[PDB]
Amino acid sequence: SPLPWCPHLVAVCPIPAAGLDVTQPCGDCGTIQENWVCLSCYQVYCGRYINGHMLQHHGNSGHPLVLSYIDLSAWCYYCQAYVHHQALLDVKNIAHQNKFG
Ligand SMILES: O=C(O)Cc1nc2ccccc2s1
Ligand SMILES: [Zn+2]
Ligand SMILES: [Zn+2]
Ligand SMILES: [Zn+2]
Repeated sequence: SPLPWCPHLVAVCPIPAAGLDVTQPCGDCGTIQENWVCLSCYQVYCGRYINGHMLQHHGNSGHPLVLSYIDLSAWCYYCQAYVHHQALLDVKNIAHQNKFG
């Protein structure tokens, strides 16, 4: 199981009314692969196995929680764990609808 809570959920911000684009490329390198969306500022950056731009974004912003456009899991960089909680349901559901129809 993911953690059912973490102390950084307070930093999850409202979903833009434009919604989410799960095909959006990395804002730095432009890769289509292994992207995440930041649940604070909604910038999109690639995962550790591509060029690590989301980890970089965490480092330079301190934003805690990011959502995978592969599997809709949410990672907290501070807790170094996956987290699931009702505060993430709306954003996960919006991503699921955009990804899968
Ligand atoms: O790729 C990323 O930037 C986010 C993630 N970092 C890790 C590190 C270890 C285990 C799972 C994850 S998910
Ligand atoms: Zn990148
Ligand atoms: Zn951010
Ligand atoms: Zn956390």
